[PDB]
Amino acid sequence: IVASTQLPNTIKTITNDLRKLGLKKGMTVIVHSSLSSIGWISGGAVAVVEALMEVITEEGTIIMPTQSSDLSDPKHWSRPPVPEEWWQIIRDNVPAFEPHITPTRAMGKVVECFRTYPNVVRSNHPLGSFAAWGRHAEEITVNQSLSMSLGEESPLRKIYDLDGYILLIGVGYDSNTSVHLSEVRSGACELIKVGAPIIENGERVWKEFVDMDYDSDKFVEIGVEFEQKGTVTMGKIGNAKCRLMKQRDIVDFGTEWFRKK
Amino acid sequence: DIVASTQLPNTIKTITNDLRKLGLKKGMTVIVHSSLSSIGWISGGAVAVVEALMEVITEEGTIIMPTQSSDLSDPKHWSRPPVPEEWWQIIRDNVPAFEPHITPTRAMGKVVECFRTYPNVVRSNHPLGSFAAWGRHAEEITVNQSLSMSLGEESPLRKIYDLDGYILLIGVGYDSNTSVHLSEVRSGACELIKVGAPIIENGERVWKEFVDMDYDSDKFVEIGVEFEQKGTVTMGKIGNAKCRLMKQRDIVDFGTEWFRKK
Repeated sequence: IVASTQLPNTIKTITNDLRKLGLKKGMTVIVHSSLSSIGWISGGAVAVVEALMEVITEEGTIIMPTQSSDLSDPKHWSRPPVPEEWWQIIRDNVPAFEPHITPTRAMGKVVECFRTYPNVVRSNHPLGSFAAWGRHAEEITVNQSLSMSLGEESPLRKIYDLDGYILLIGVGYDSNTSVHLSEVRSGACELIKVGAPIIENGERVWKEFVDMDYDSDKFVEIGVEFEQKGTVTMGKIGNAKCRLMKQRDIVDFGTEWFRKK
Repeated sequence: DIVASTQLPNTIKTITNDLRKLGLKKGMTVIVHSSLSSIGWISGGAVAVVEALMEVITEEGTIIMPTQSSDLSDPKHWSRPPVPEEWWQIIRDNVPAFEPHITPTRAMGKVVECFRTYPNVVRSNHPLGSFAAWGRHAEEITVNQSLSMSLGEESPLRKIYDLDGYILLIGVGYDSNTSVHLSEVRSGACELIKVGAPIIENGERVWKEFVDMDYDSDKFVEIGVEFEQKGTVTMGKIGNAKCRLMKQRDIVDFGTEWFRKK
């Protein structure tokens, strides 16, 4: 990242970049990131978390998805998949989700760092959890539904209700979790029978439930079109191409988009 | 891939069994070094490994892992790669302070990253050379780690030595065997250098200068090969991983004499 960078990215410079882009105090923002994309950072992930906190403050709210899809029913694993003989073994053995414990997958280093921070709170979903910090942290994360995990009873809906923002740091619309709310609303996806391990009555139980067969693959196309409207702000955090936008704007657009096929 | 090279999944159960086979047991004091991937496909990944270790050792024993955060070091000593000199002071002025709850590890692995965030896990207070521990002696092991001579007589390594603890290598070699650094200290194997790191001092960030040995784990592989001729290391597998269980005092003492003899 070194060659790609003039002078170090720091907490300070990131805070600059953030405010430049339009972030400020008191804002409600869900954040999606690629650490590497920014360039060389003095402090790495910590520096990004710290800068985000410094801009937003305790008076605002930072959210990130903390997915742990590796806890899911492997019959549904299509990349990569695993031998079918492995399936029951998995169901019988994979350890239970616990918010204060279970690592994320495919979320990134900023997320992993964020998750561990003091006063960060994580929702209680074994597969599709979110973490949050600040004013509306609890409100956003509490009482996530097991079934329809990214639906109307989810952190996505809470953010919507709050007229929050989405920030993409060096990632694409396919990383844009909120658009899953669009899939839900539009009924864009088949319902599937799923499973995951949870703690019930202080013991591990493999829980069967129902959710949408979420597919972000389609989100890239959606975002392009969405961006024709011209309501997405853009700038750089270090080397990172960033986008800032209203969650409601994109979610509404998405829902509509899906309805039209 | 990891998938391809695995027959059936590794689980908490299978790992536990493998551990017990190797000789890990309830109430033992053990420092663990690991490569997650070496094991093969694991249902639960890093969590499974941690849970297995805890299941075997229990709270009546102690698990320790190094939680090094070398990224906090003075970029003056940096070679992998080096950074422009102009950067150095910018770094010293801006790199965030070590905080045991927050600061990620580097080059320790996913098992460590998981372990260090578990409830009841405690981490020592060194901005570069910290250790995390769980169970009976976790506190004793982790407290009052010296800033200078970080891996010496006033460190977790010494504490493990005193407890006559064990070392488990999971799919890693002696270059990862942190305890041999205590051999370096004891034999005067390395030059003393001026180092620095960012710490919270009086609730305020501070670039703190201190002295430590120019530790070099590159010599440890040679040491380990000679050591093993003694036949005091138990070898076995966890899944696909080649593993080693040994007494910490055995290798530390051997290493000390090794360095002295040159």
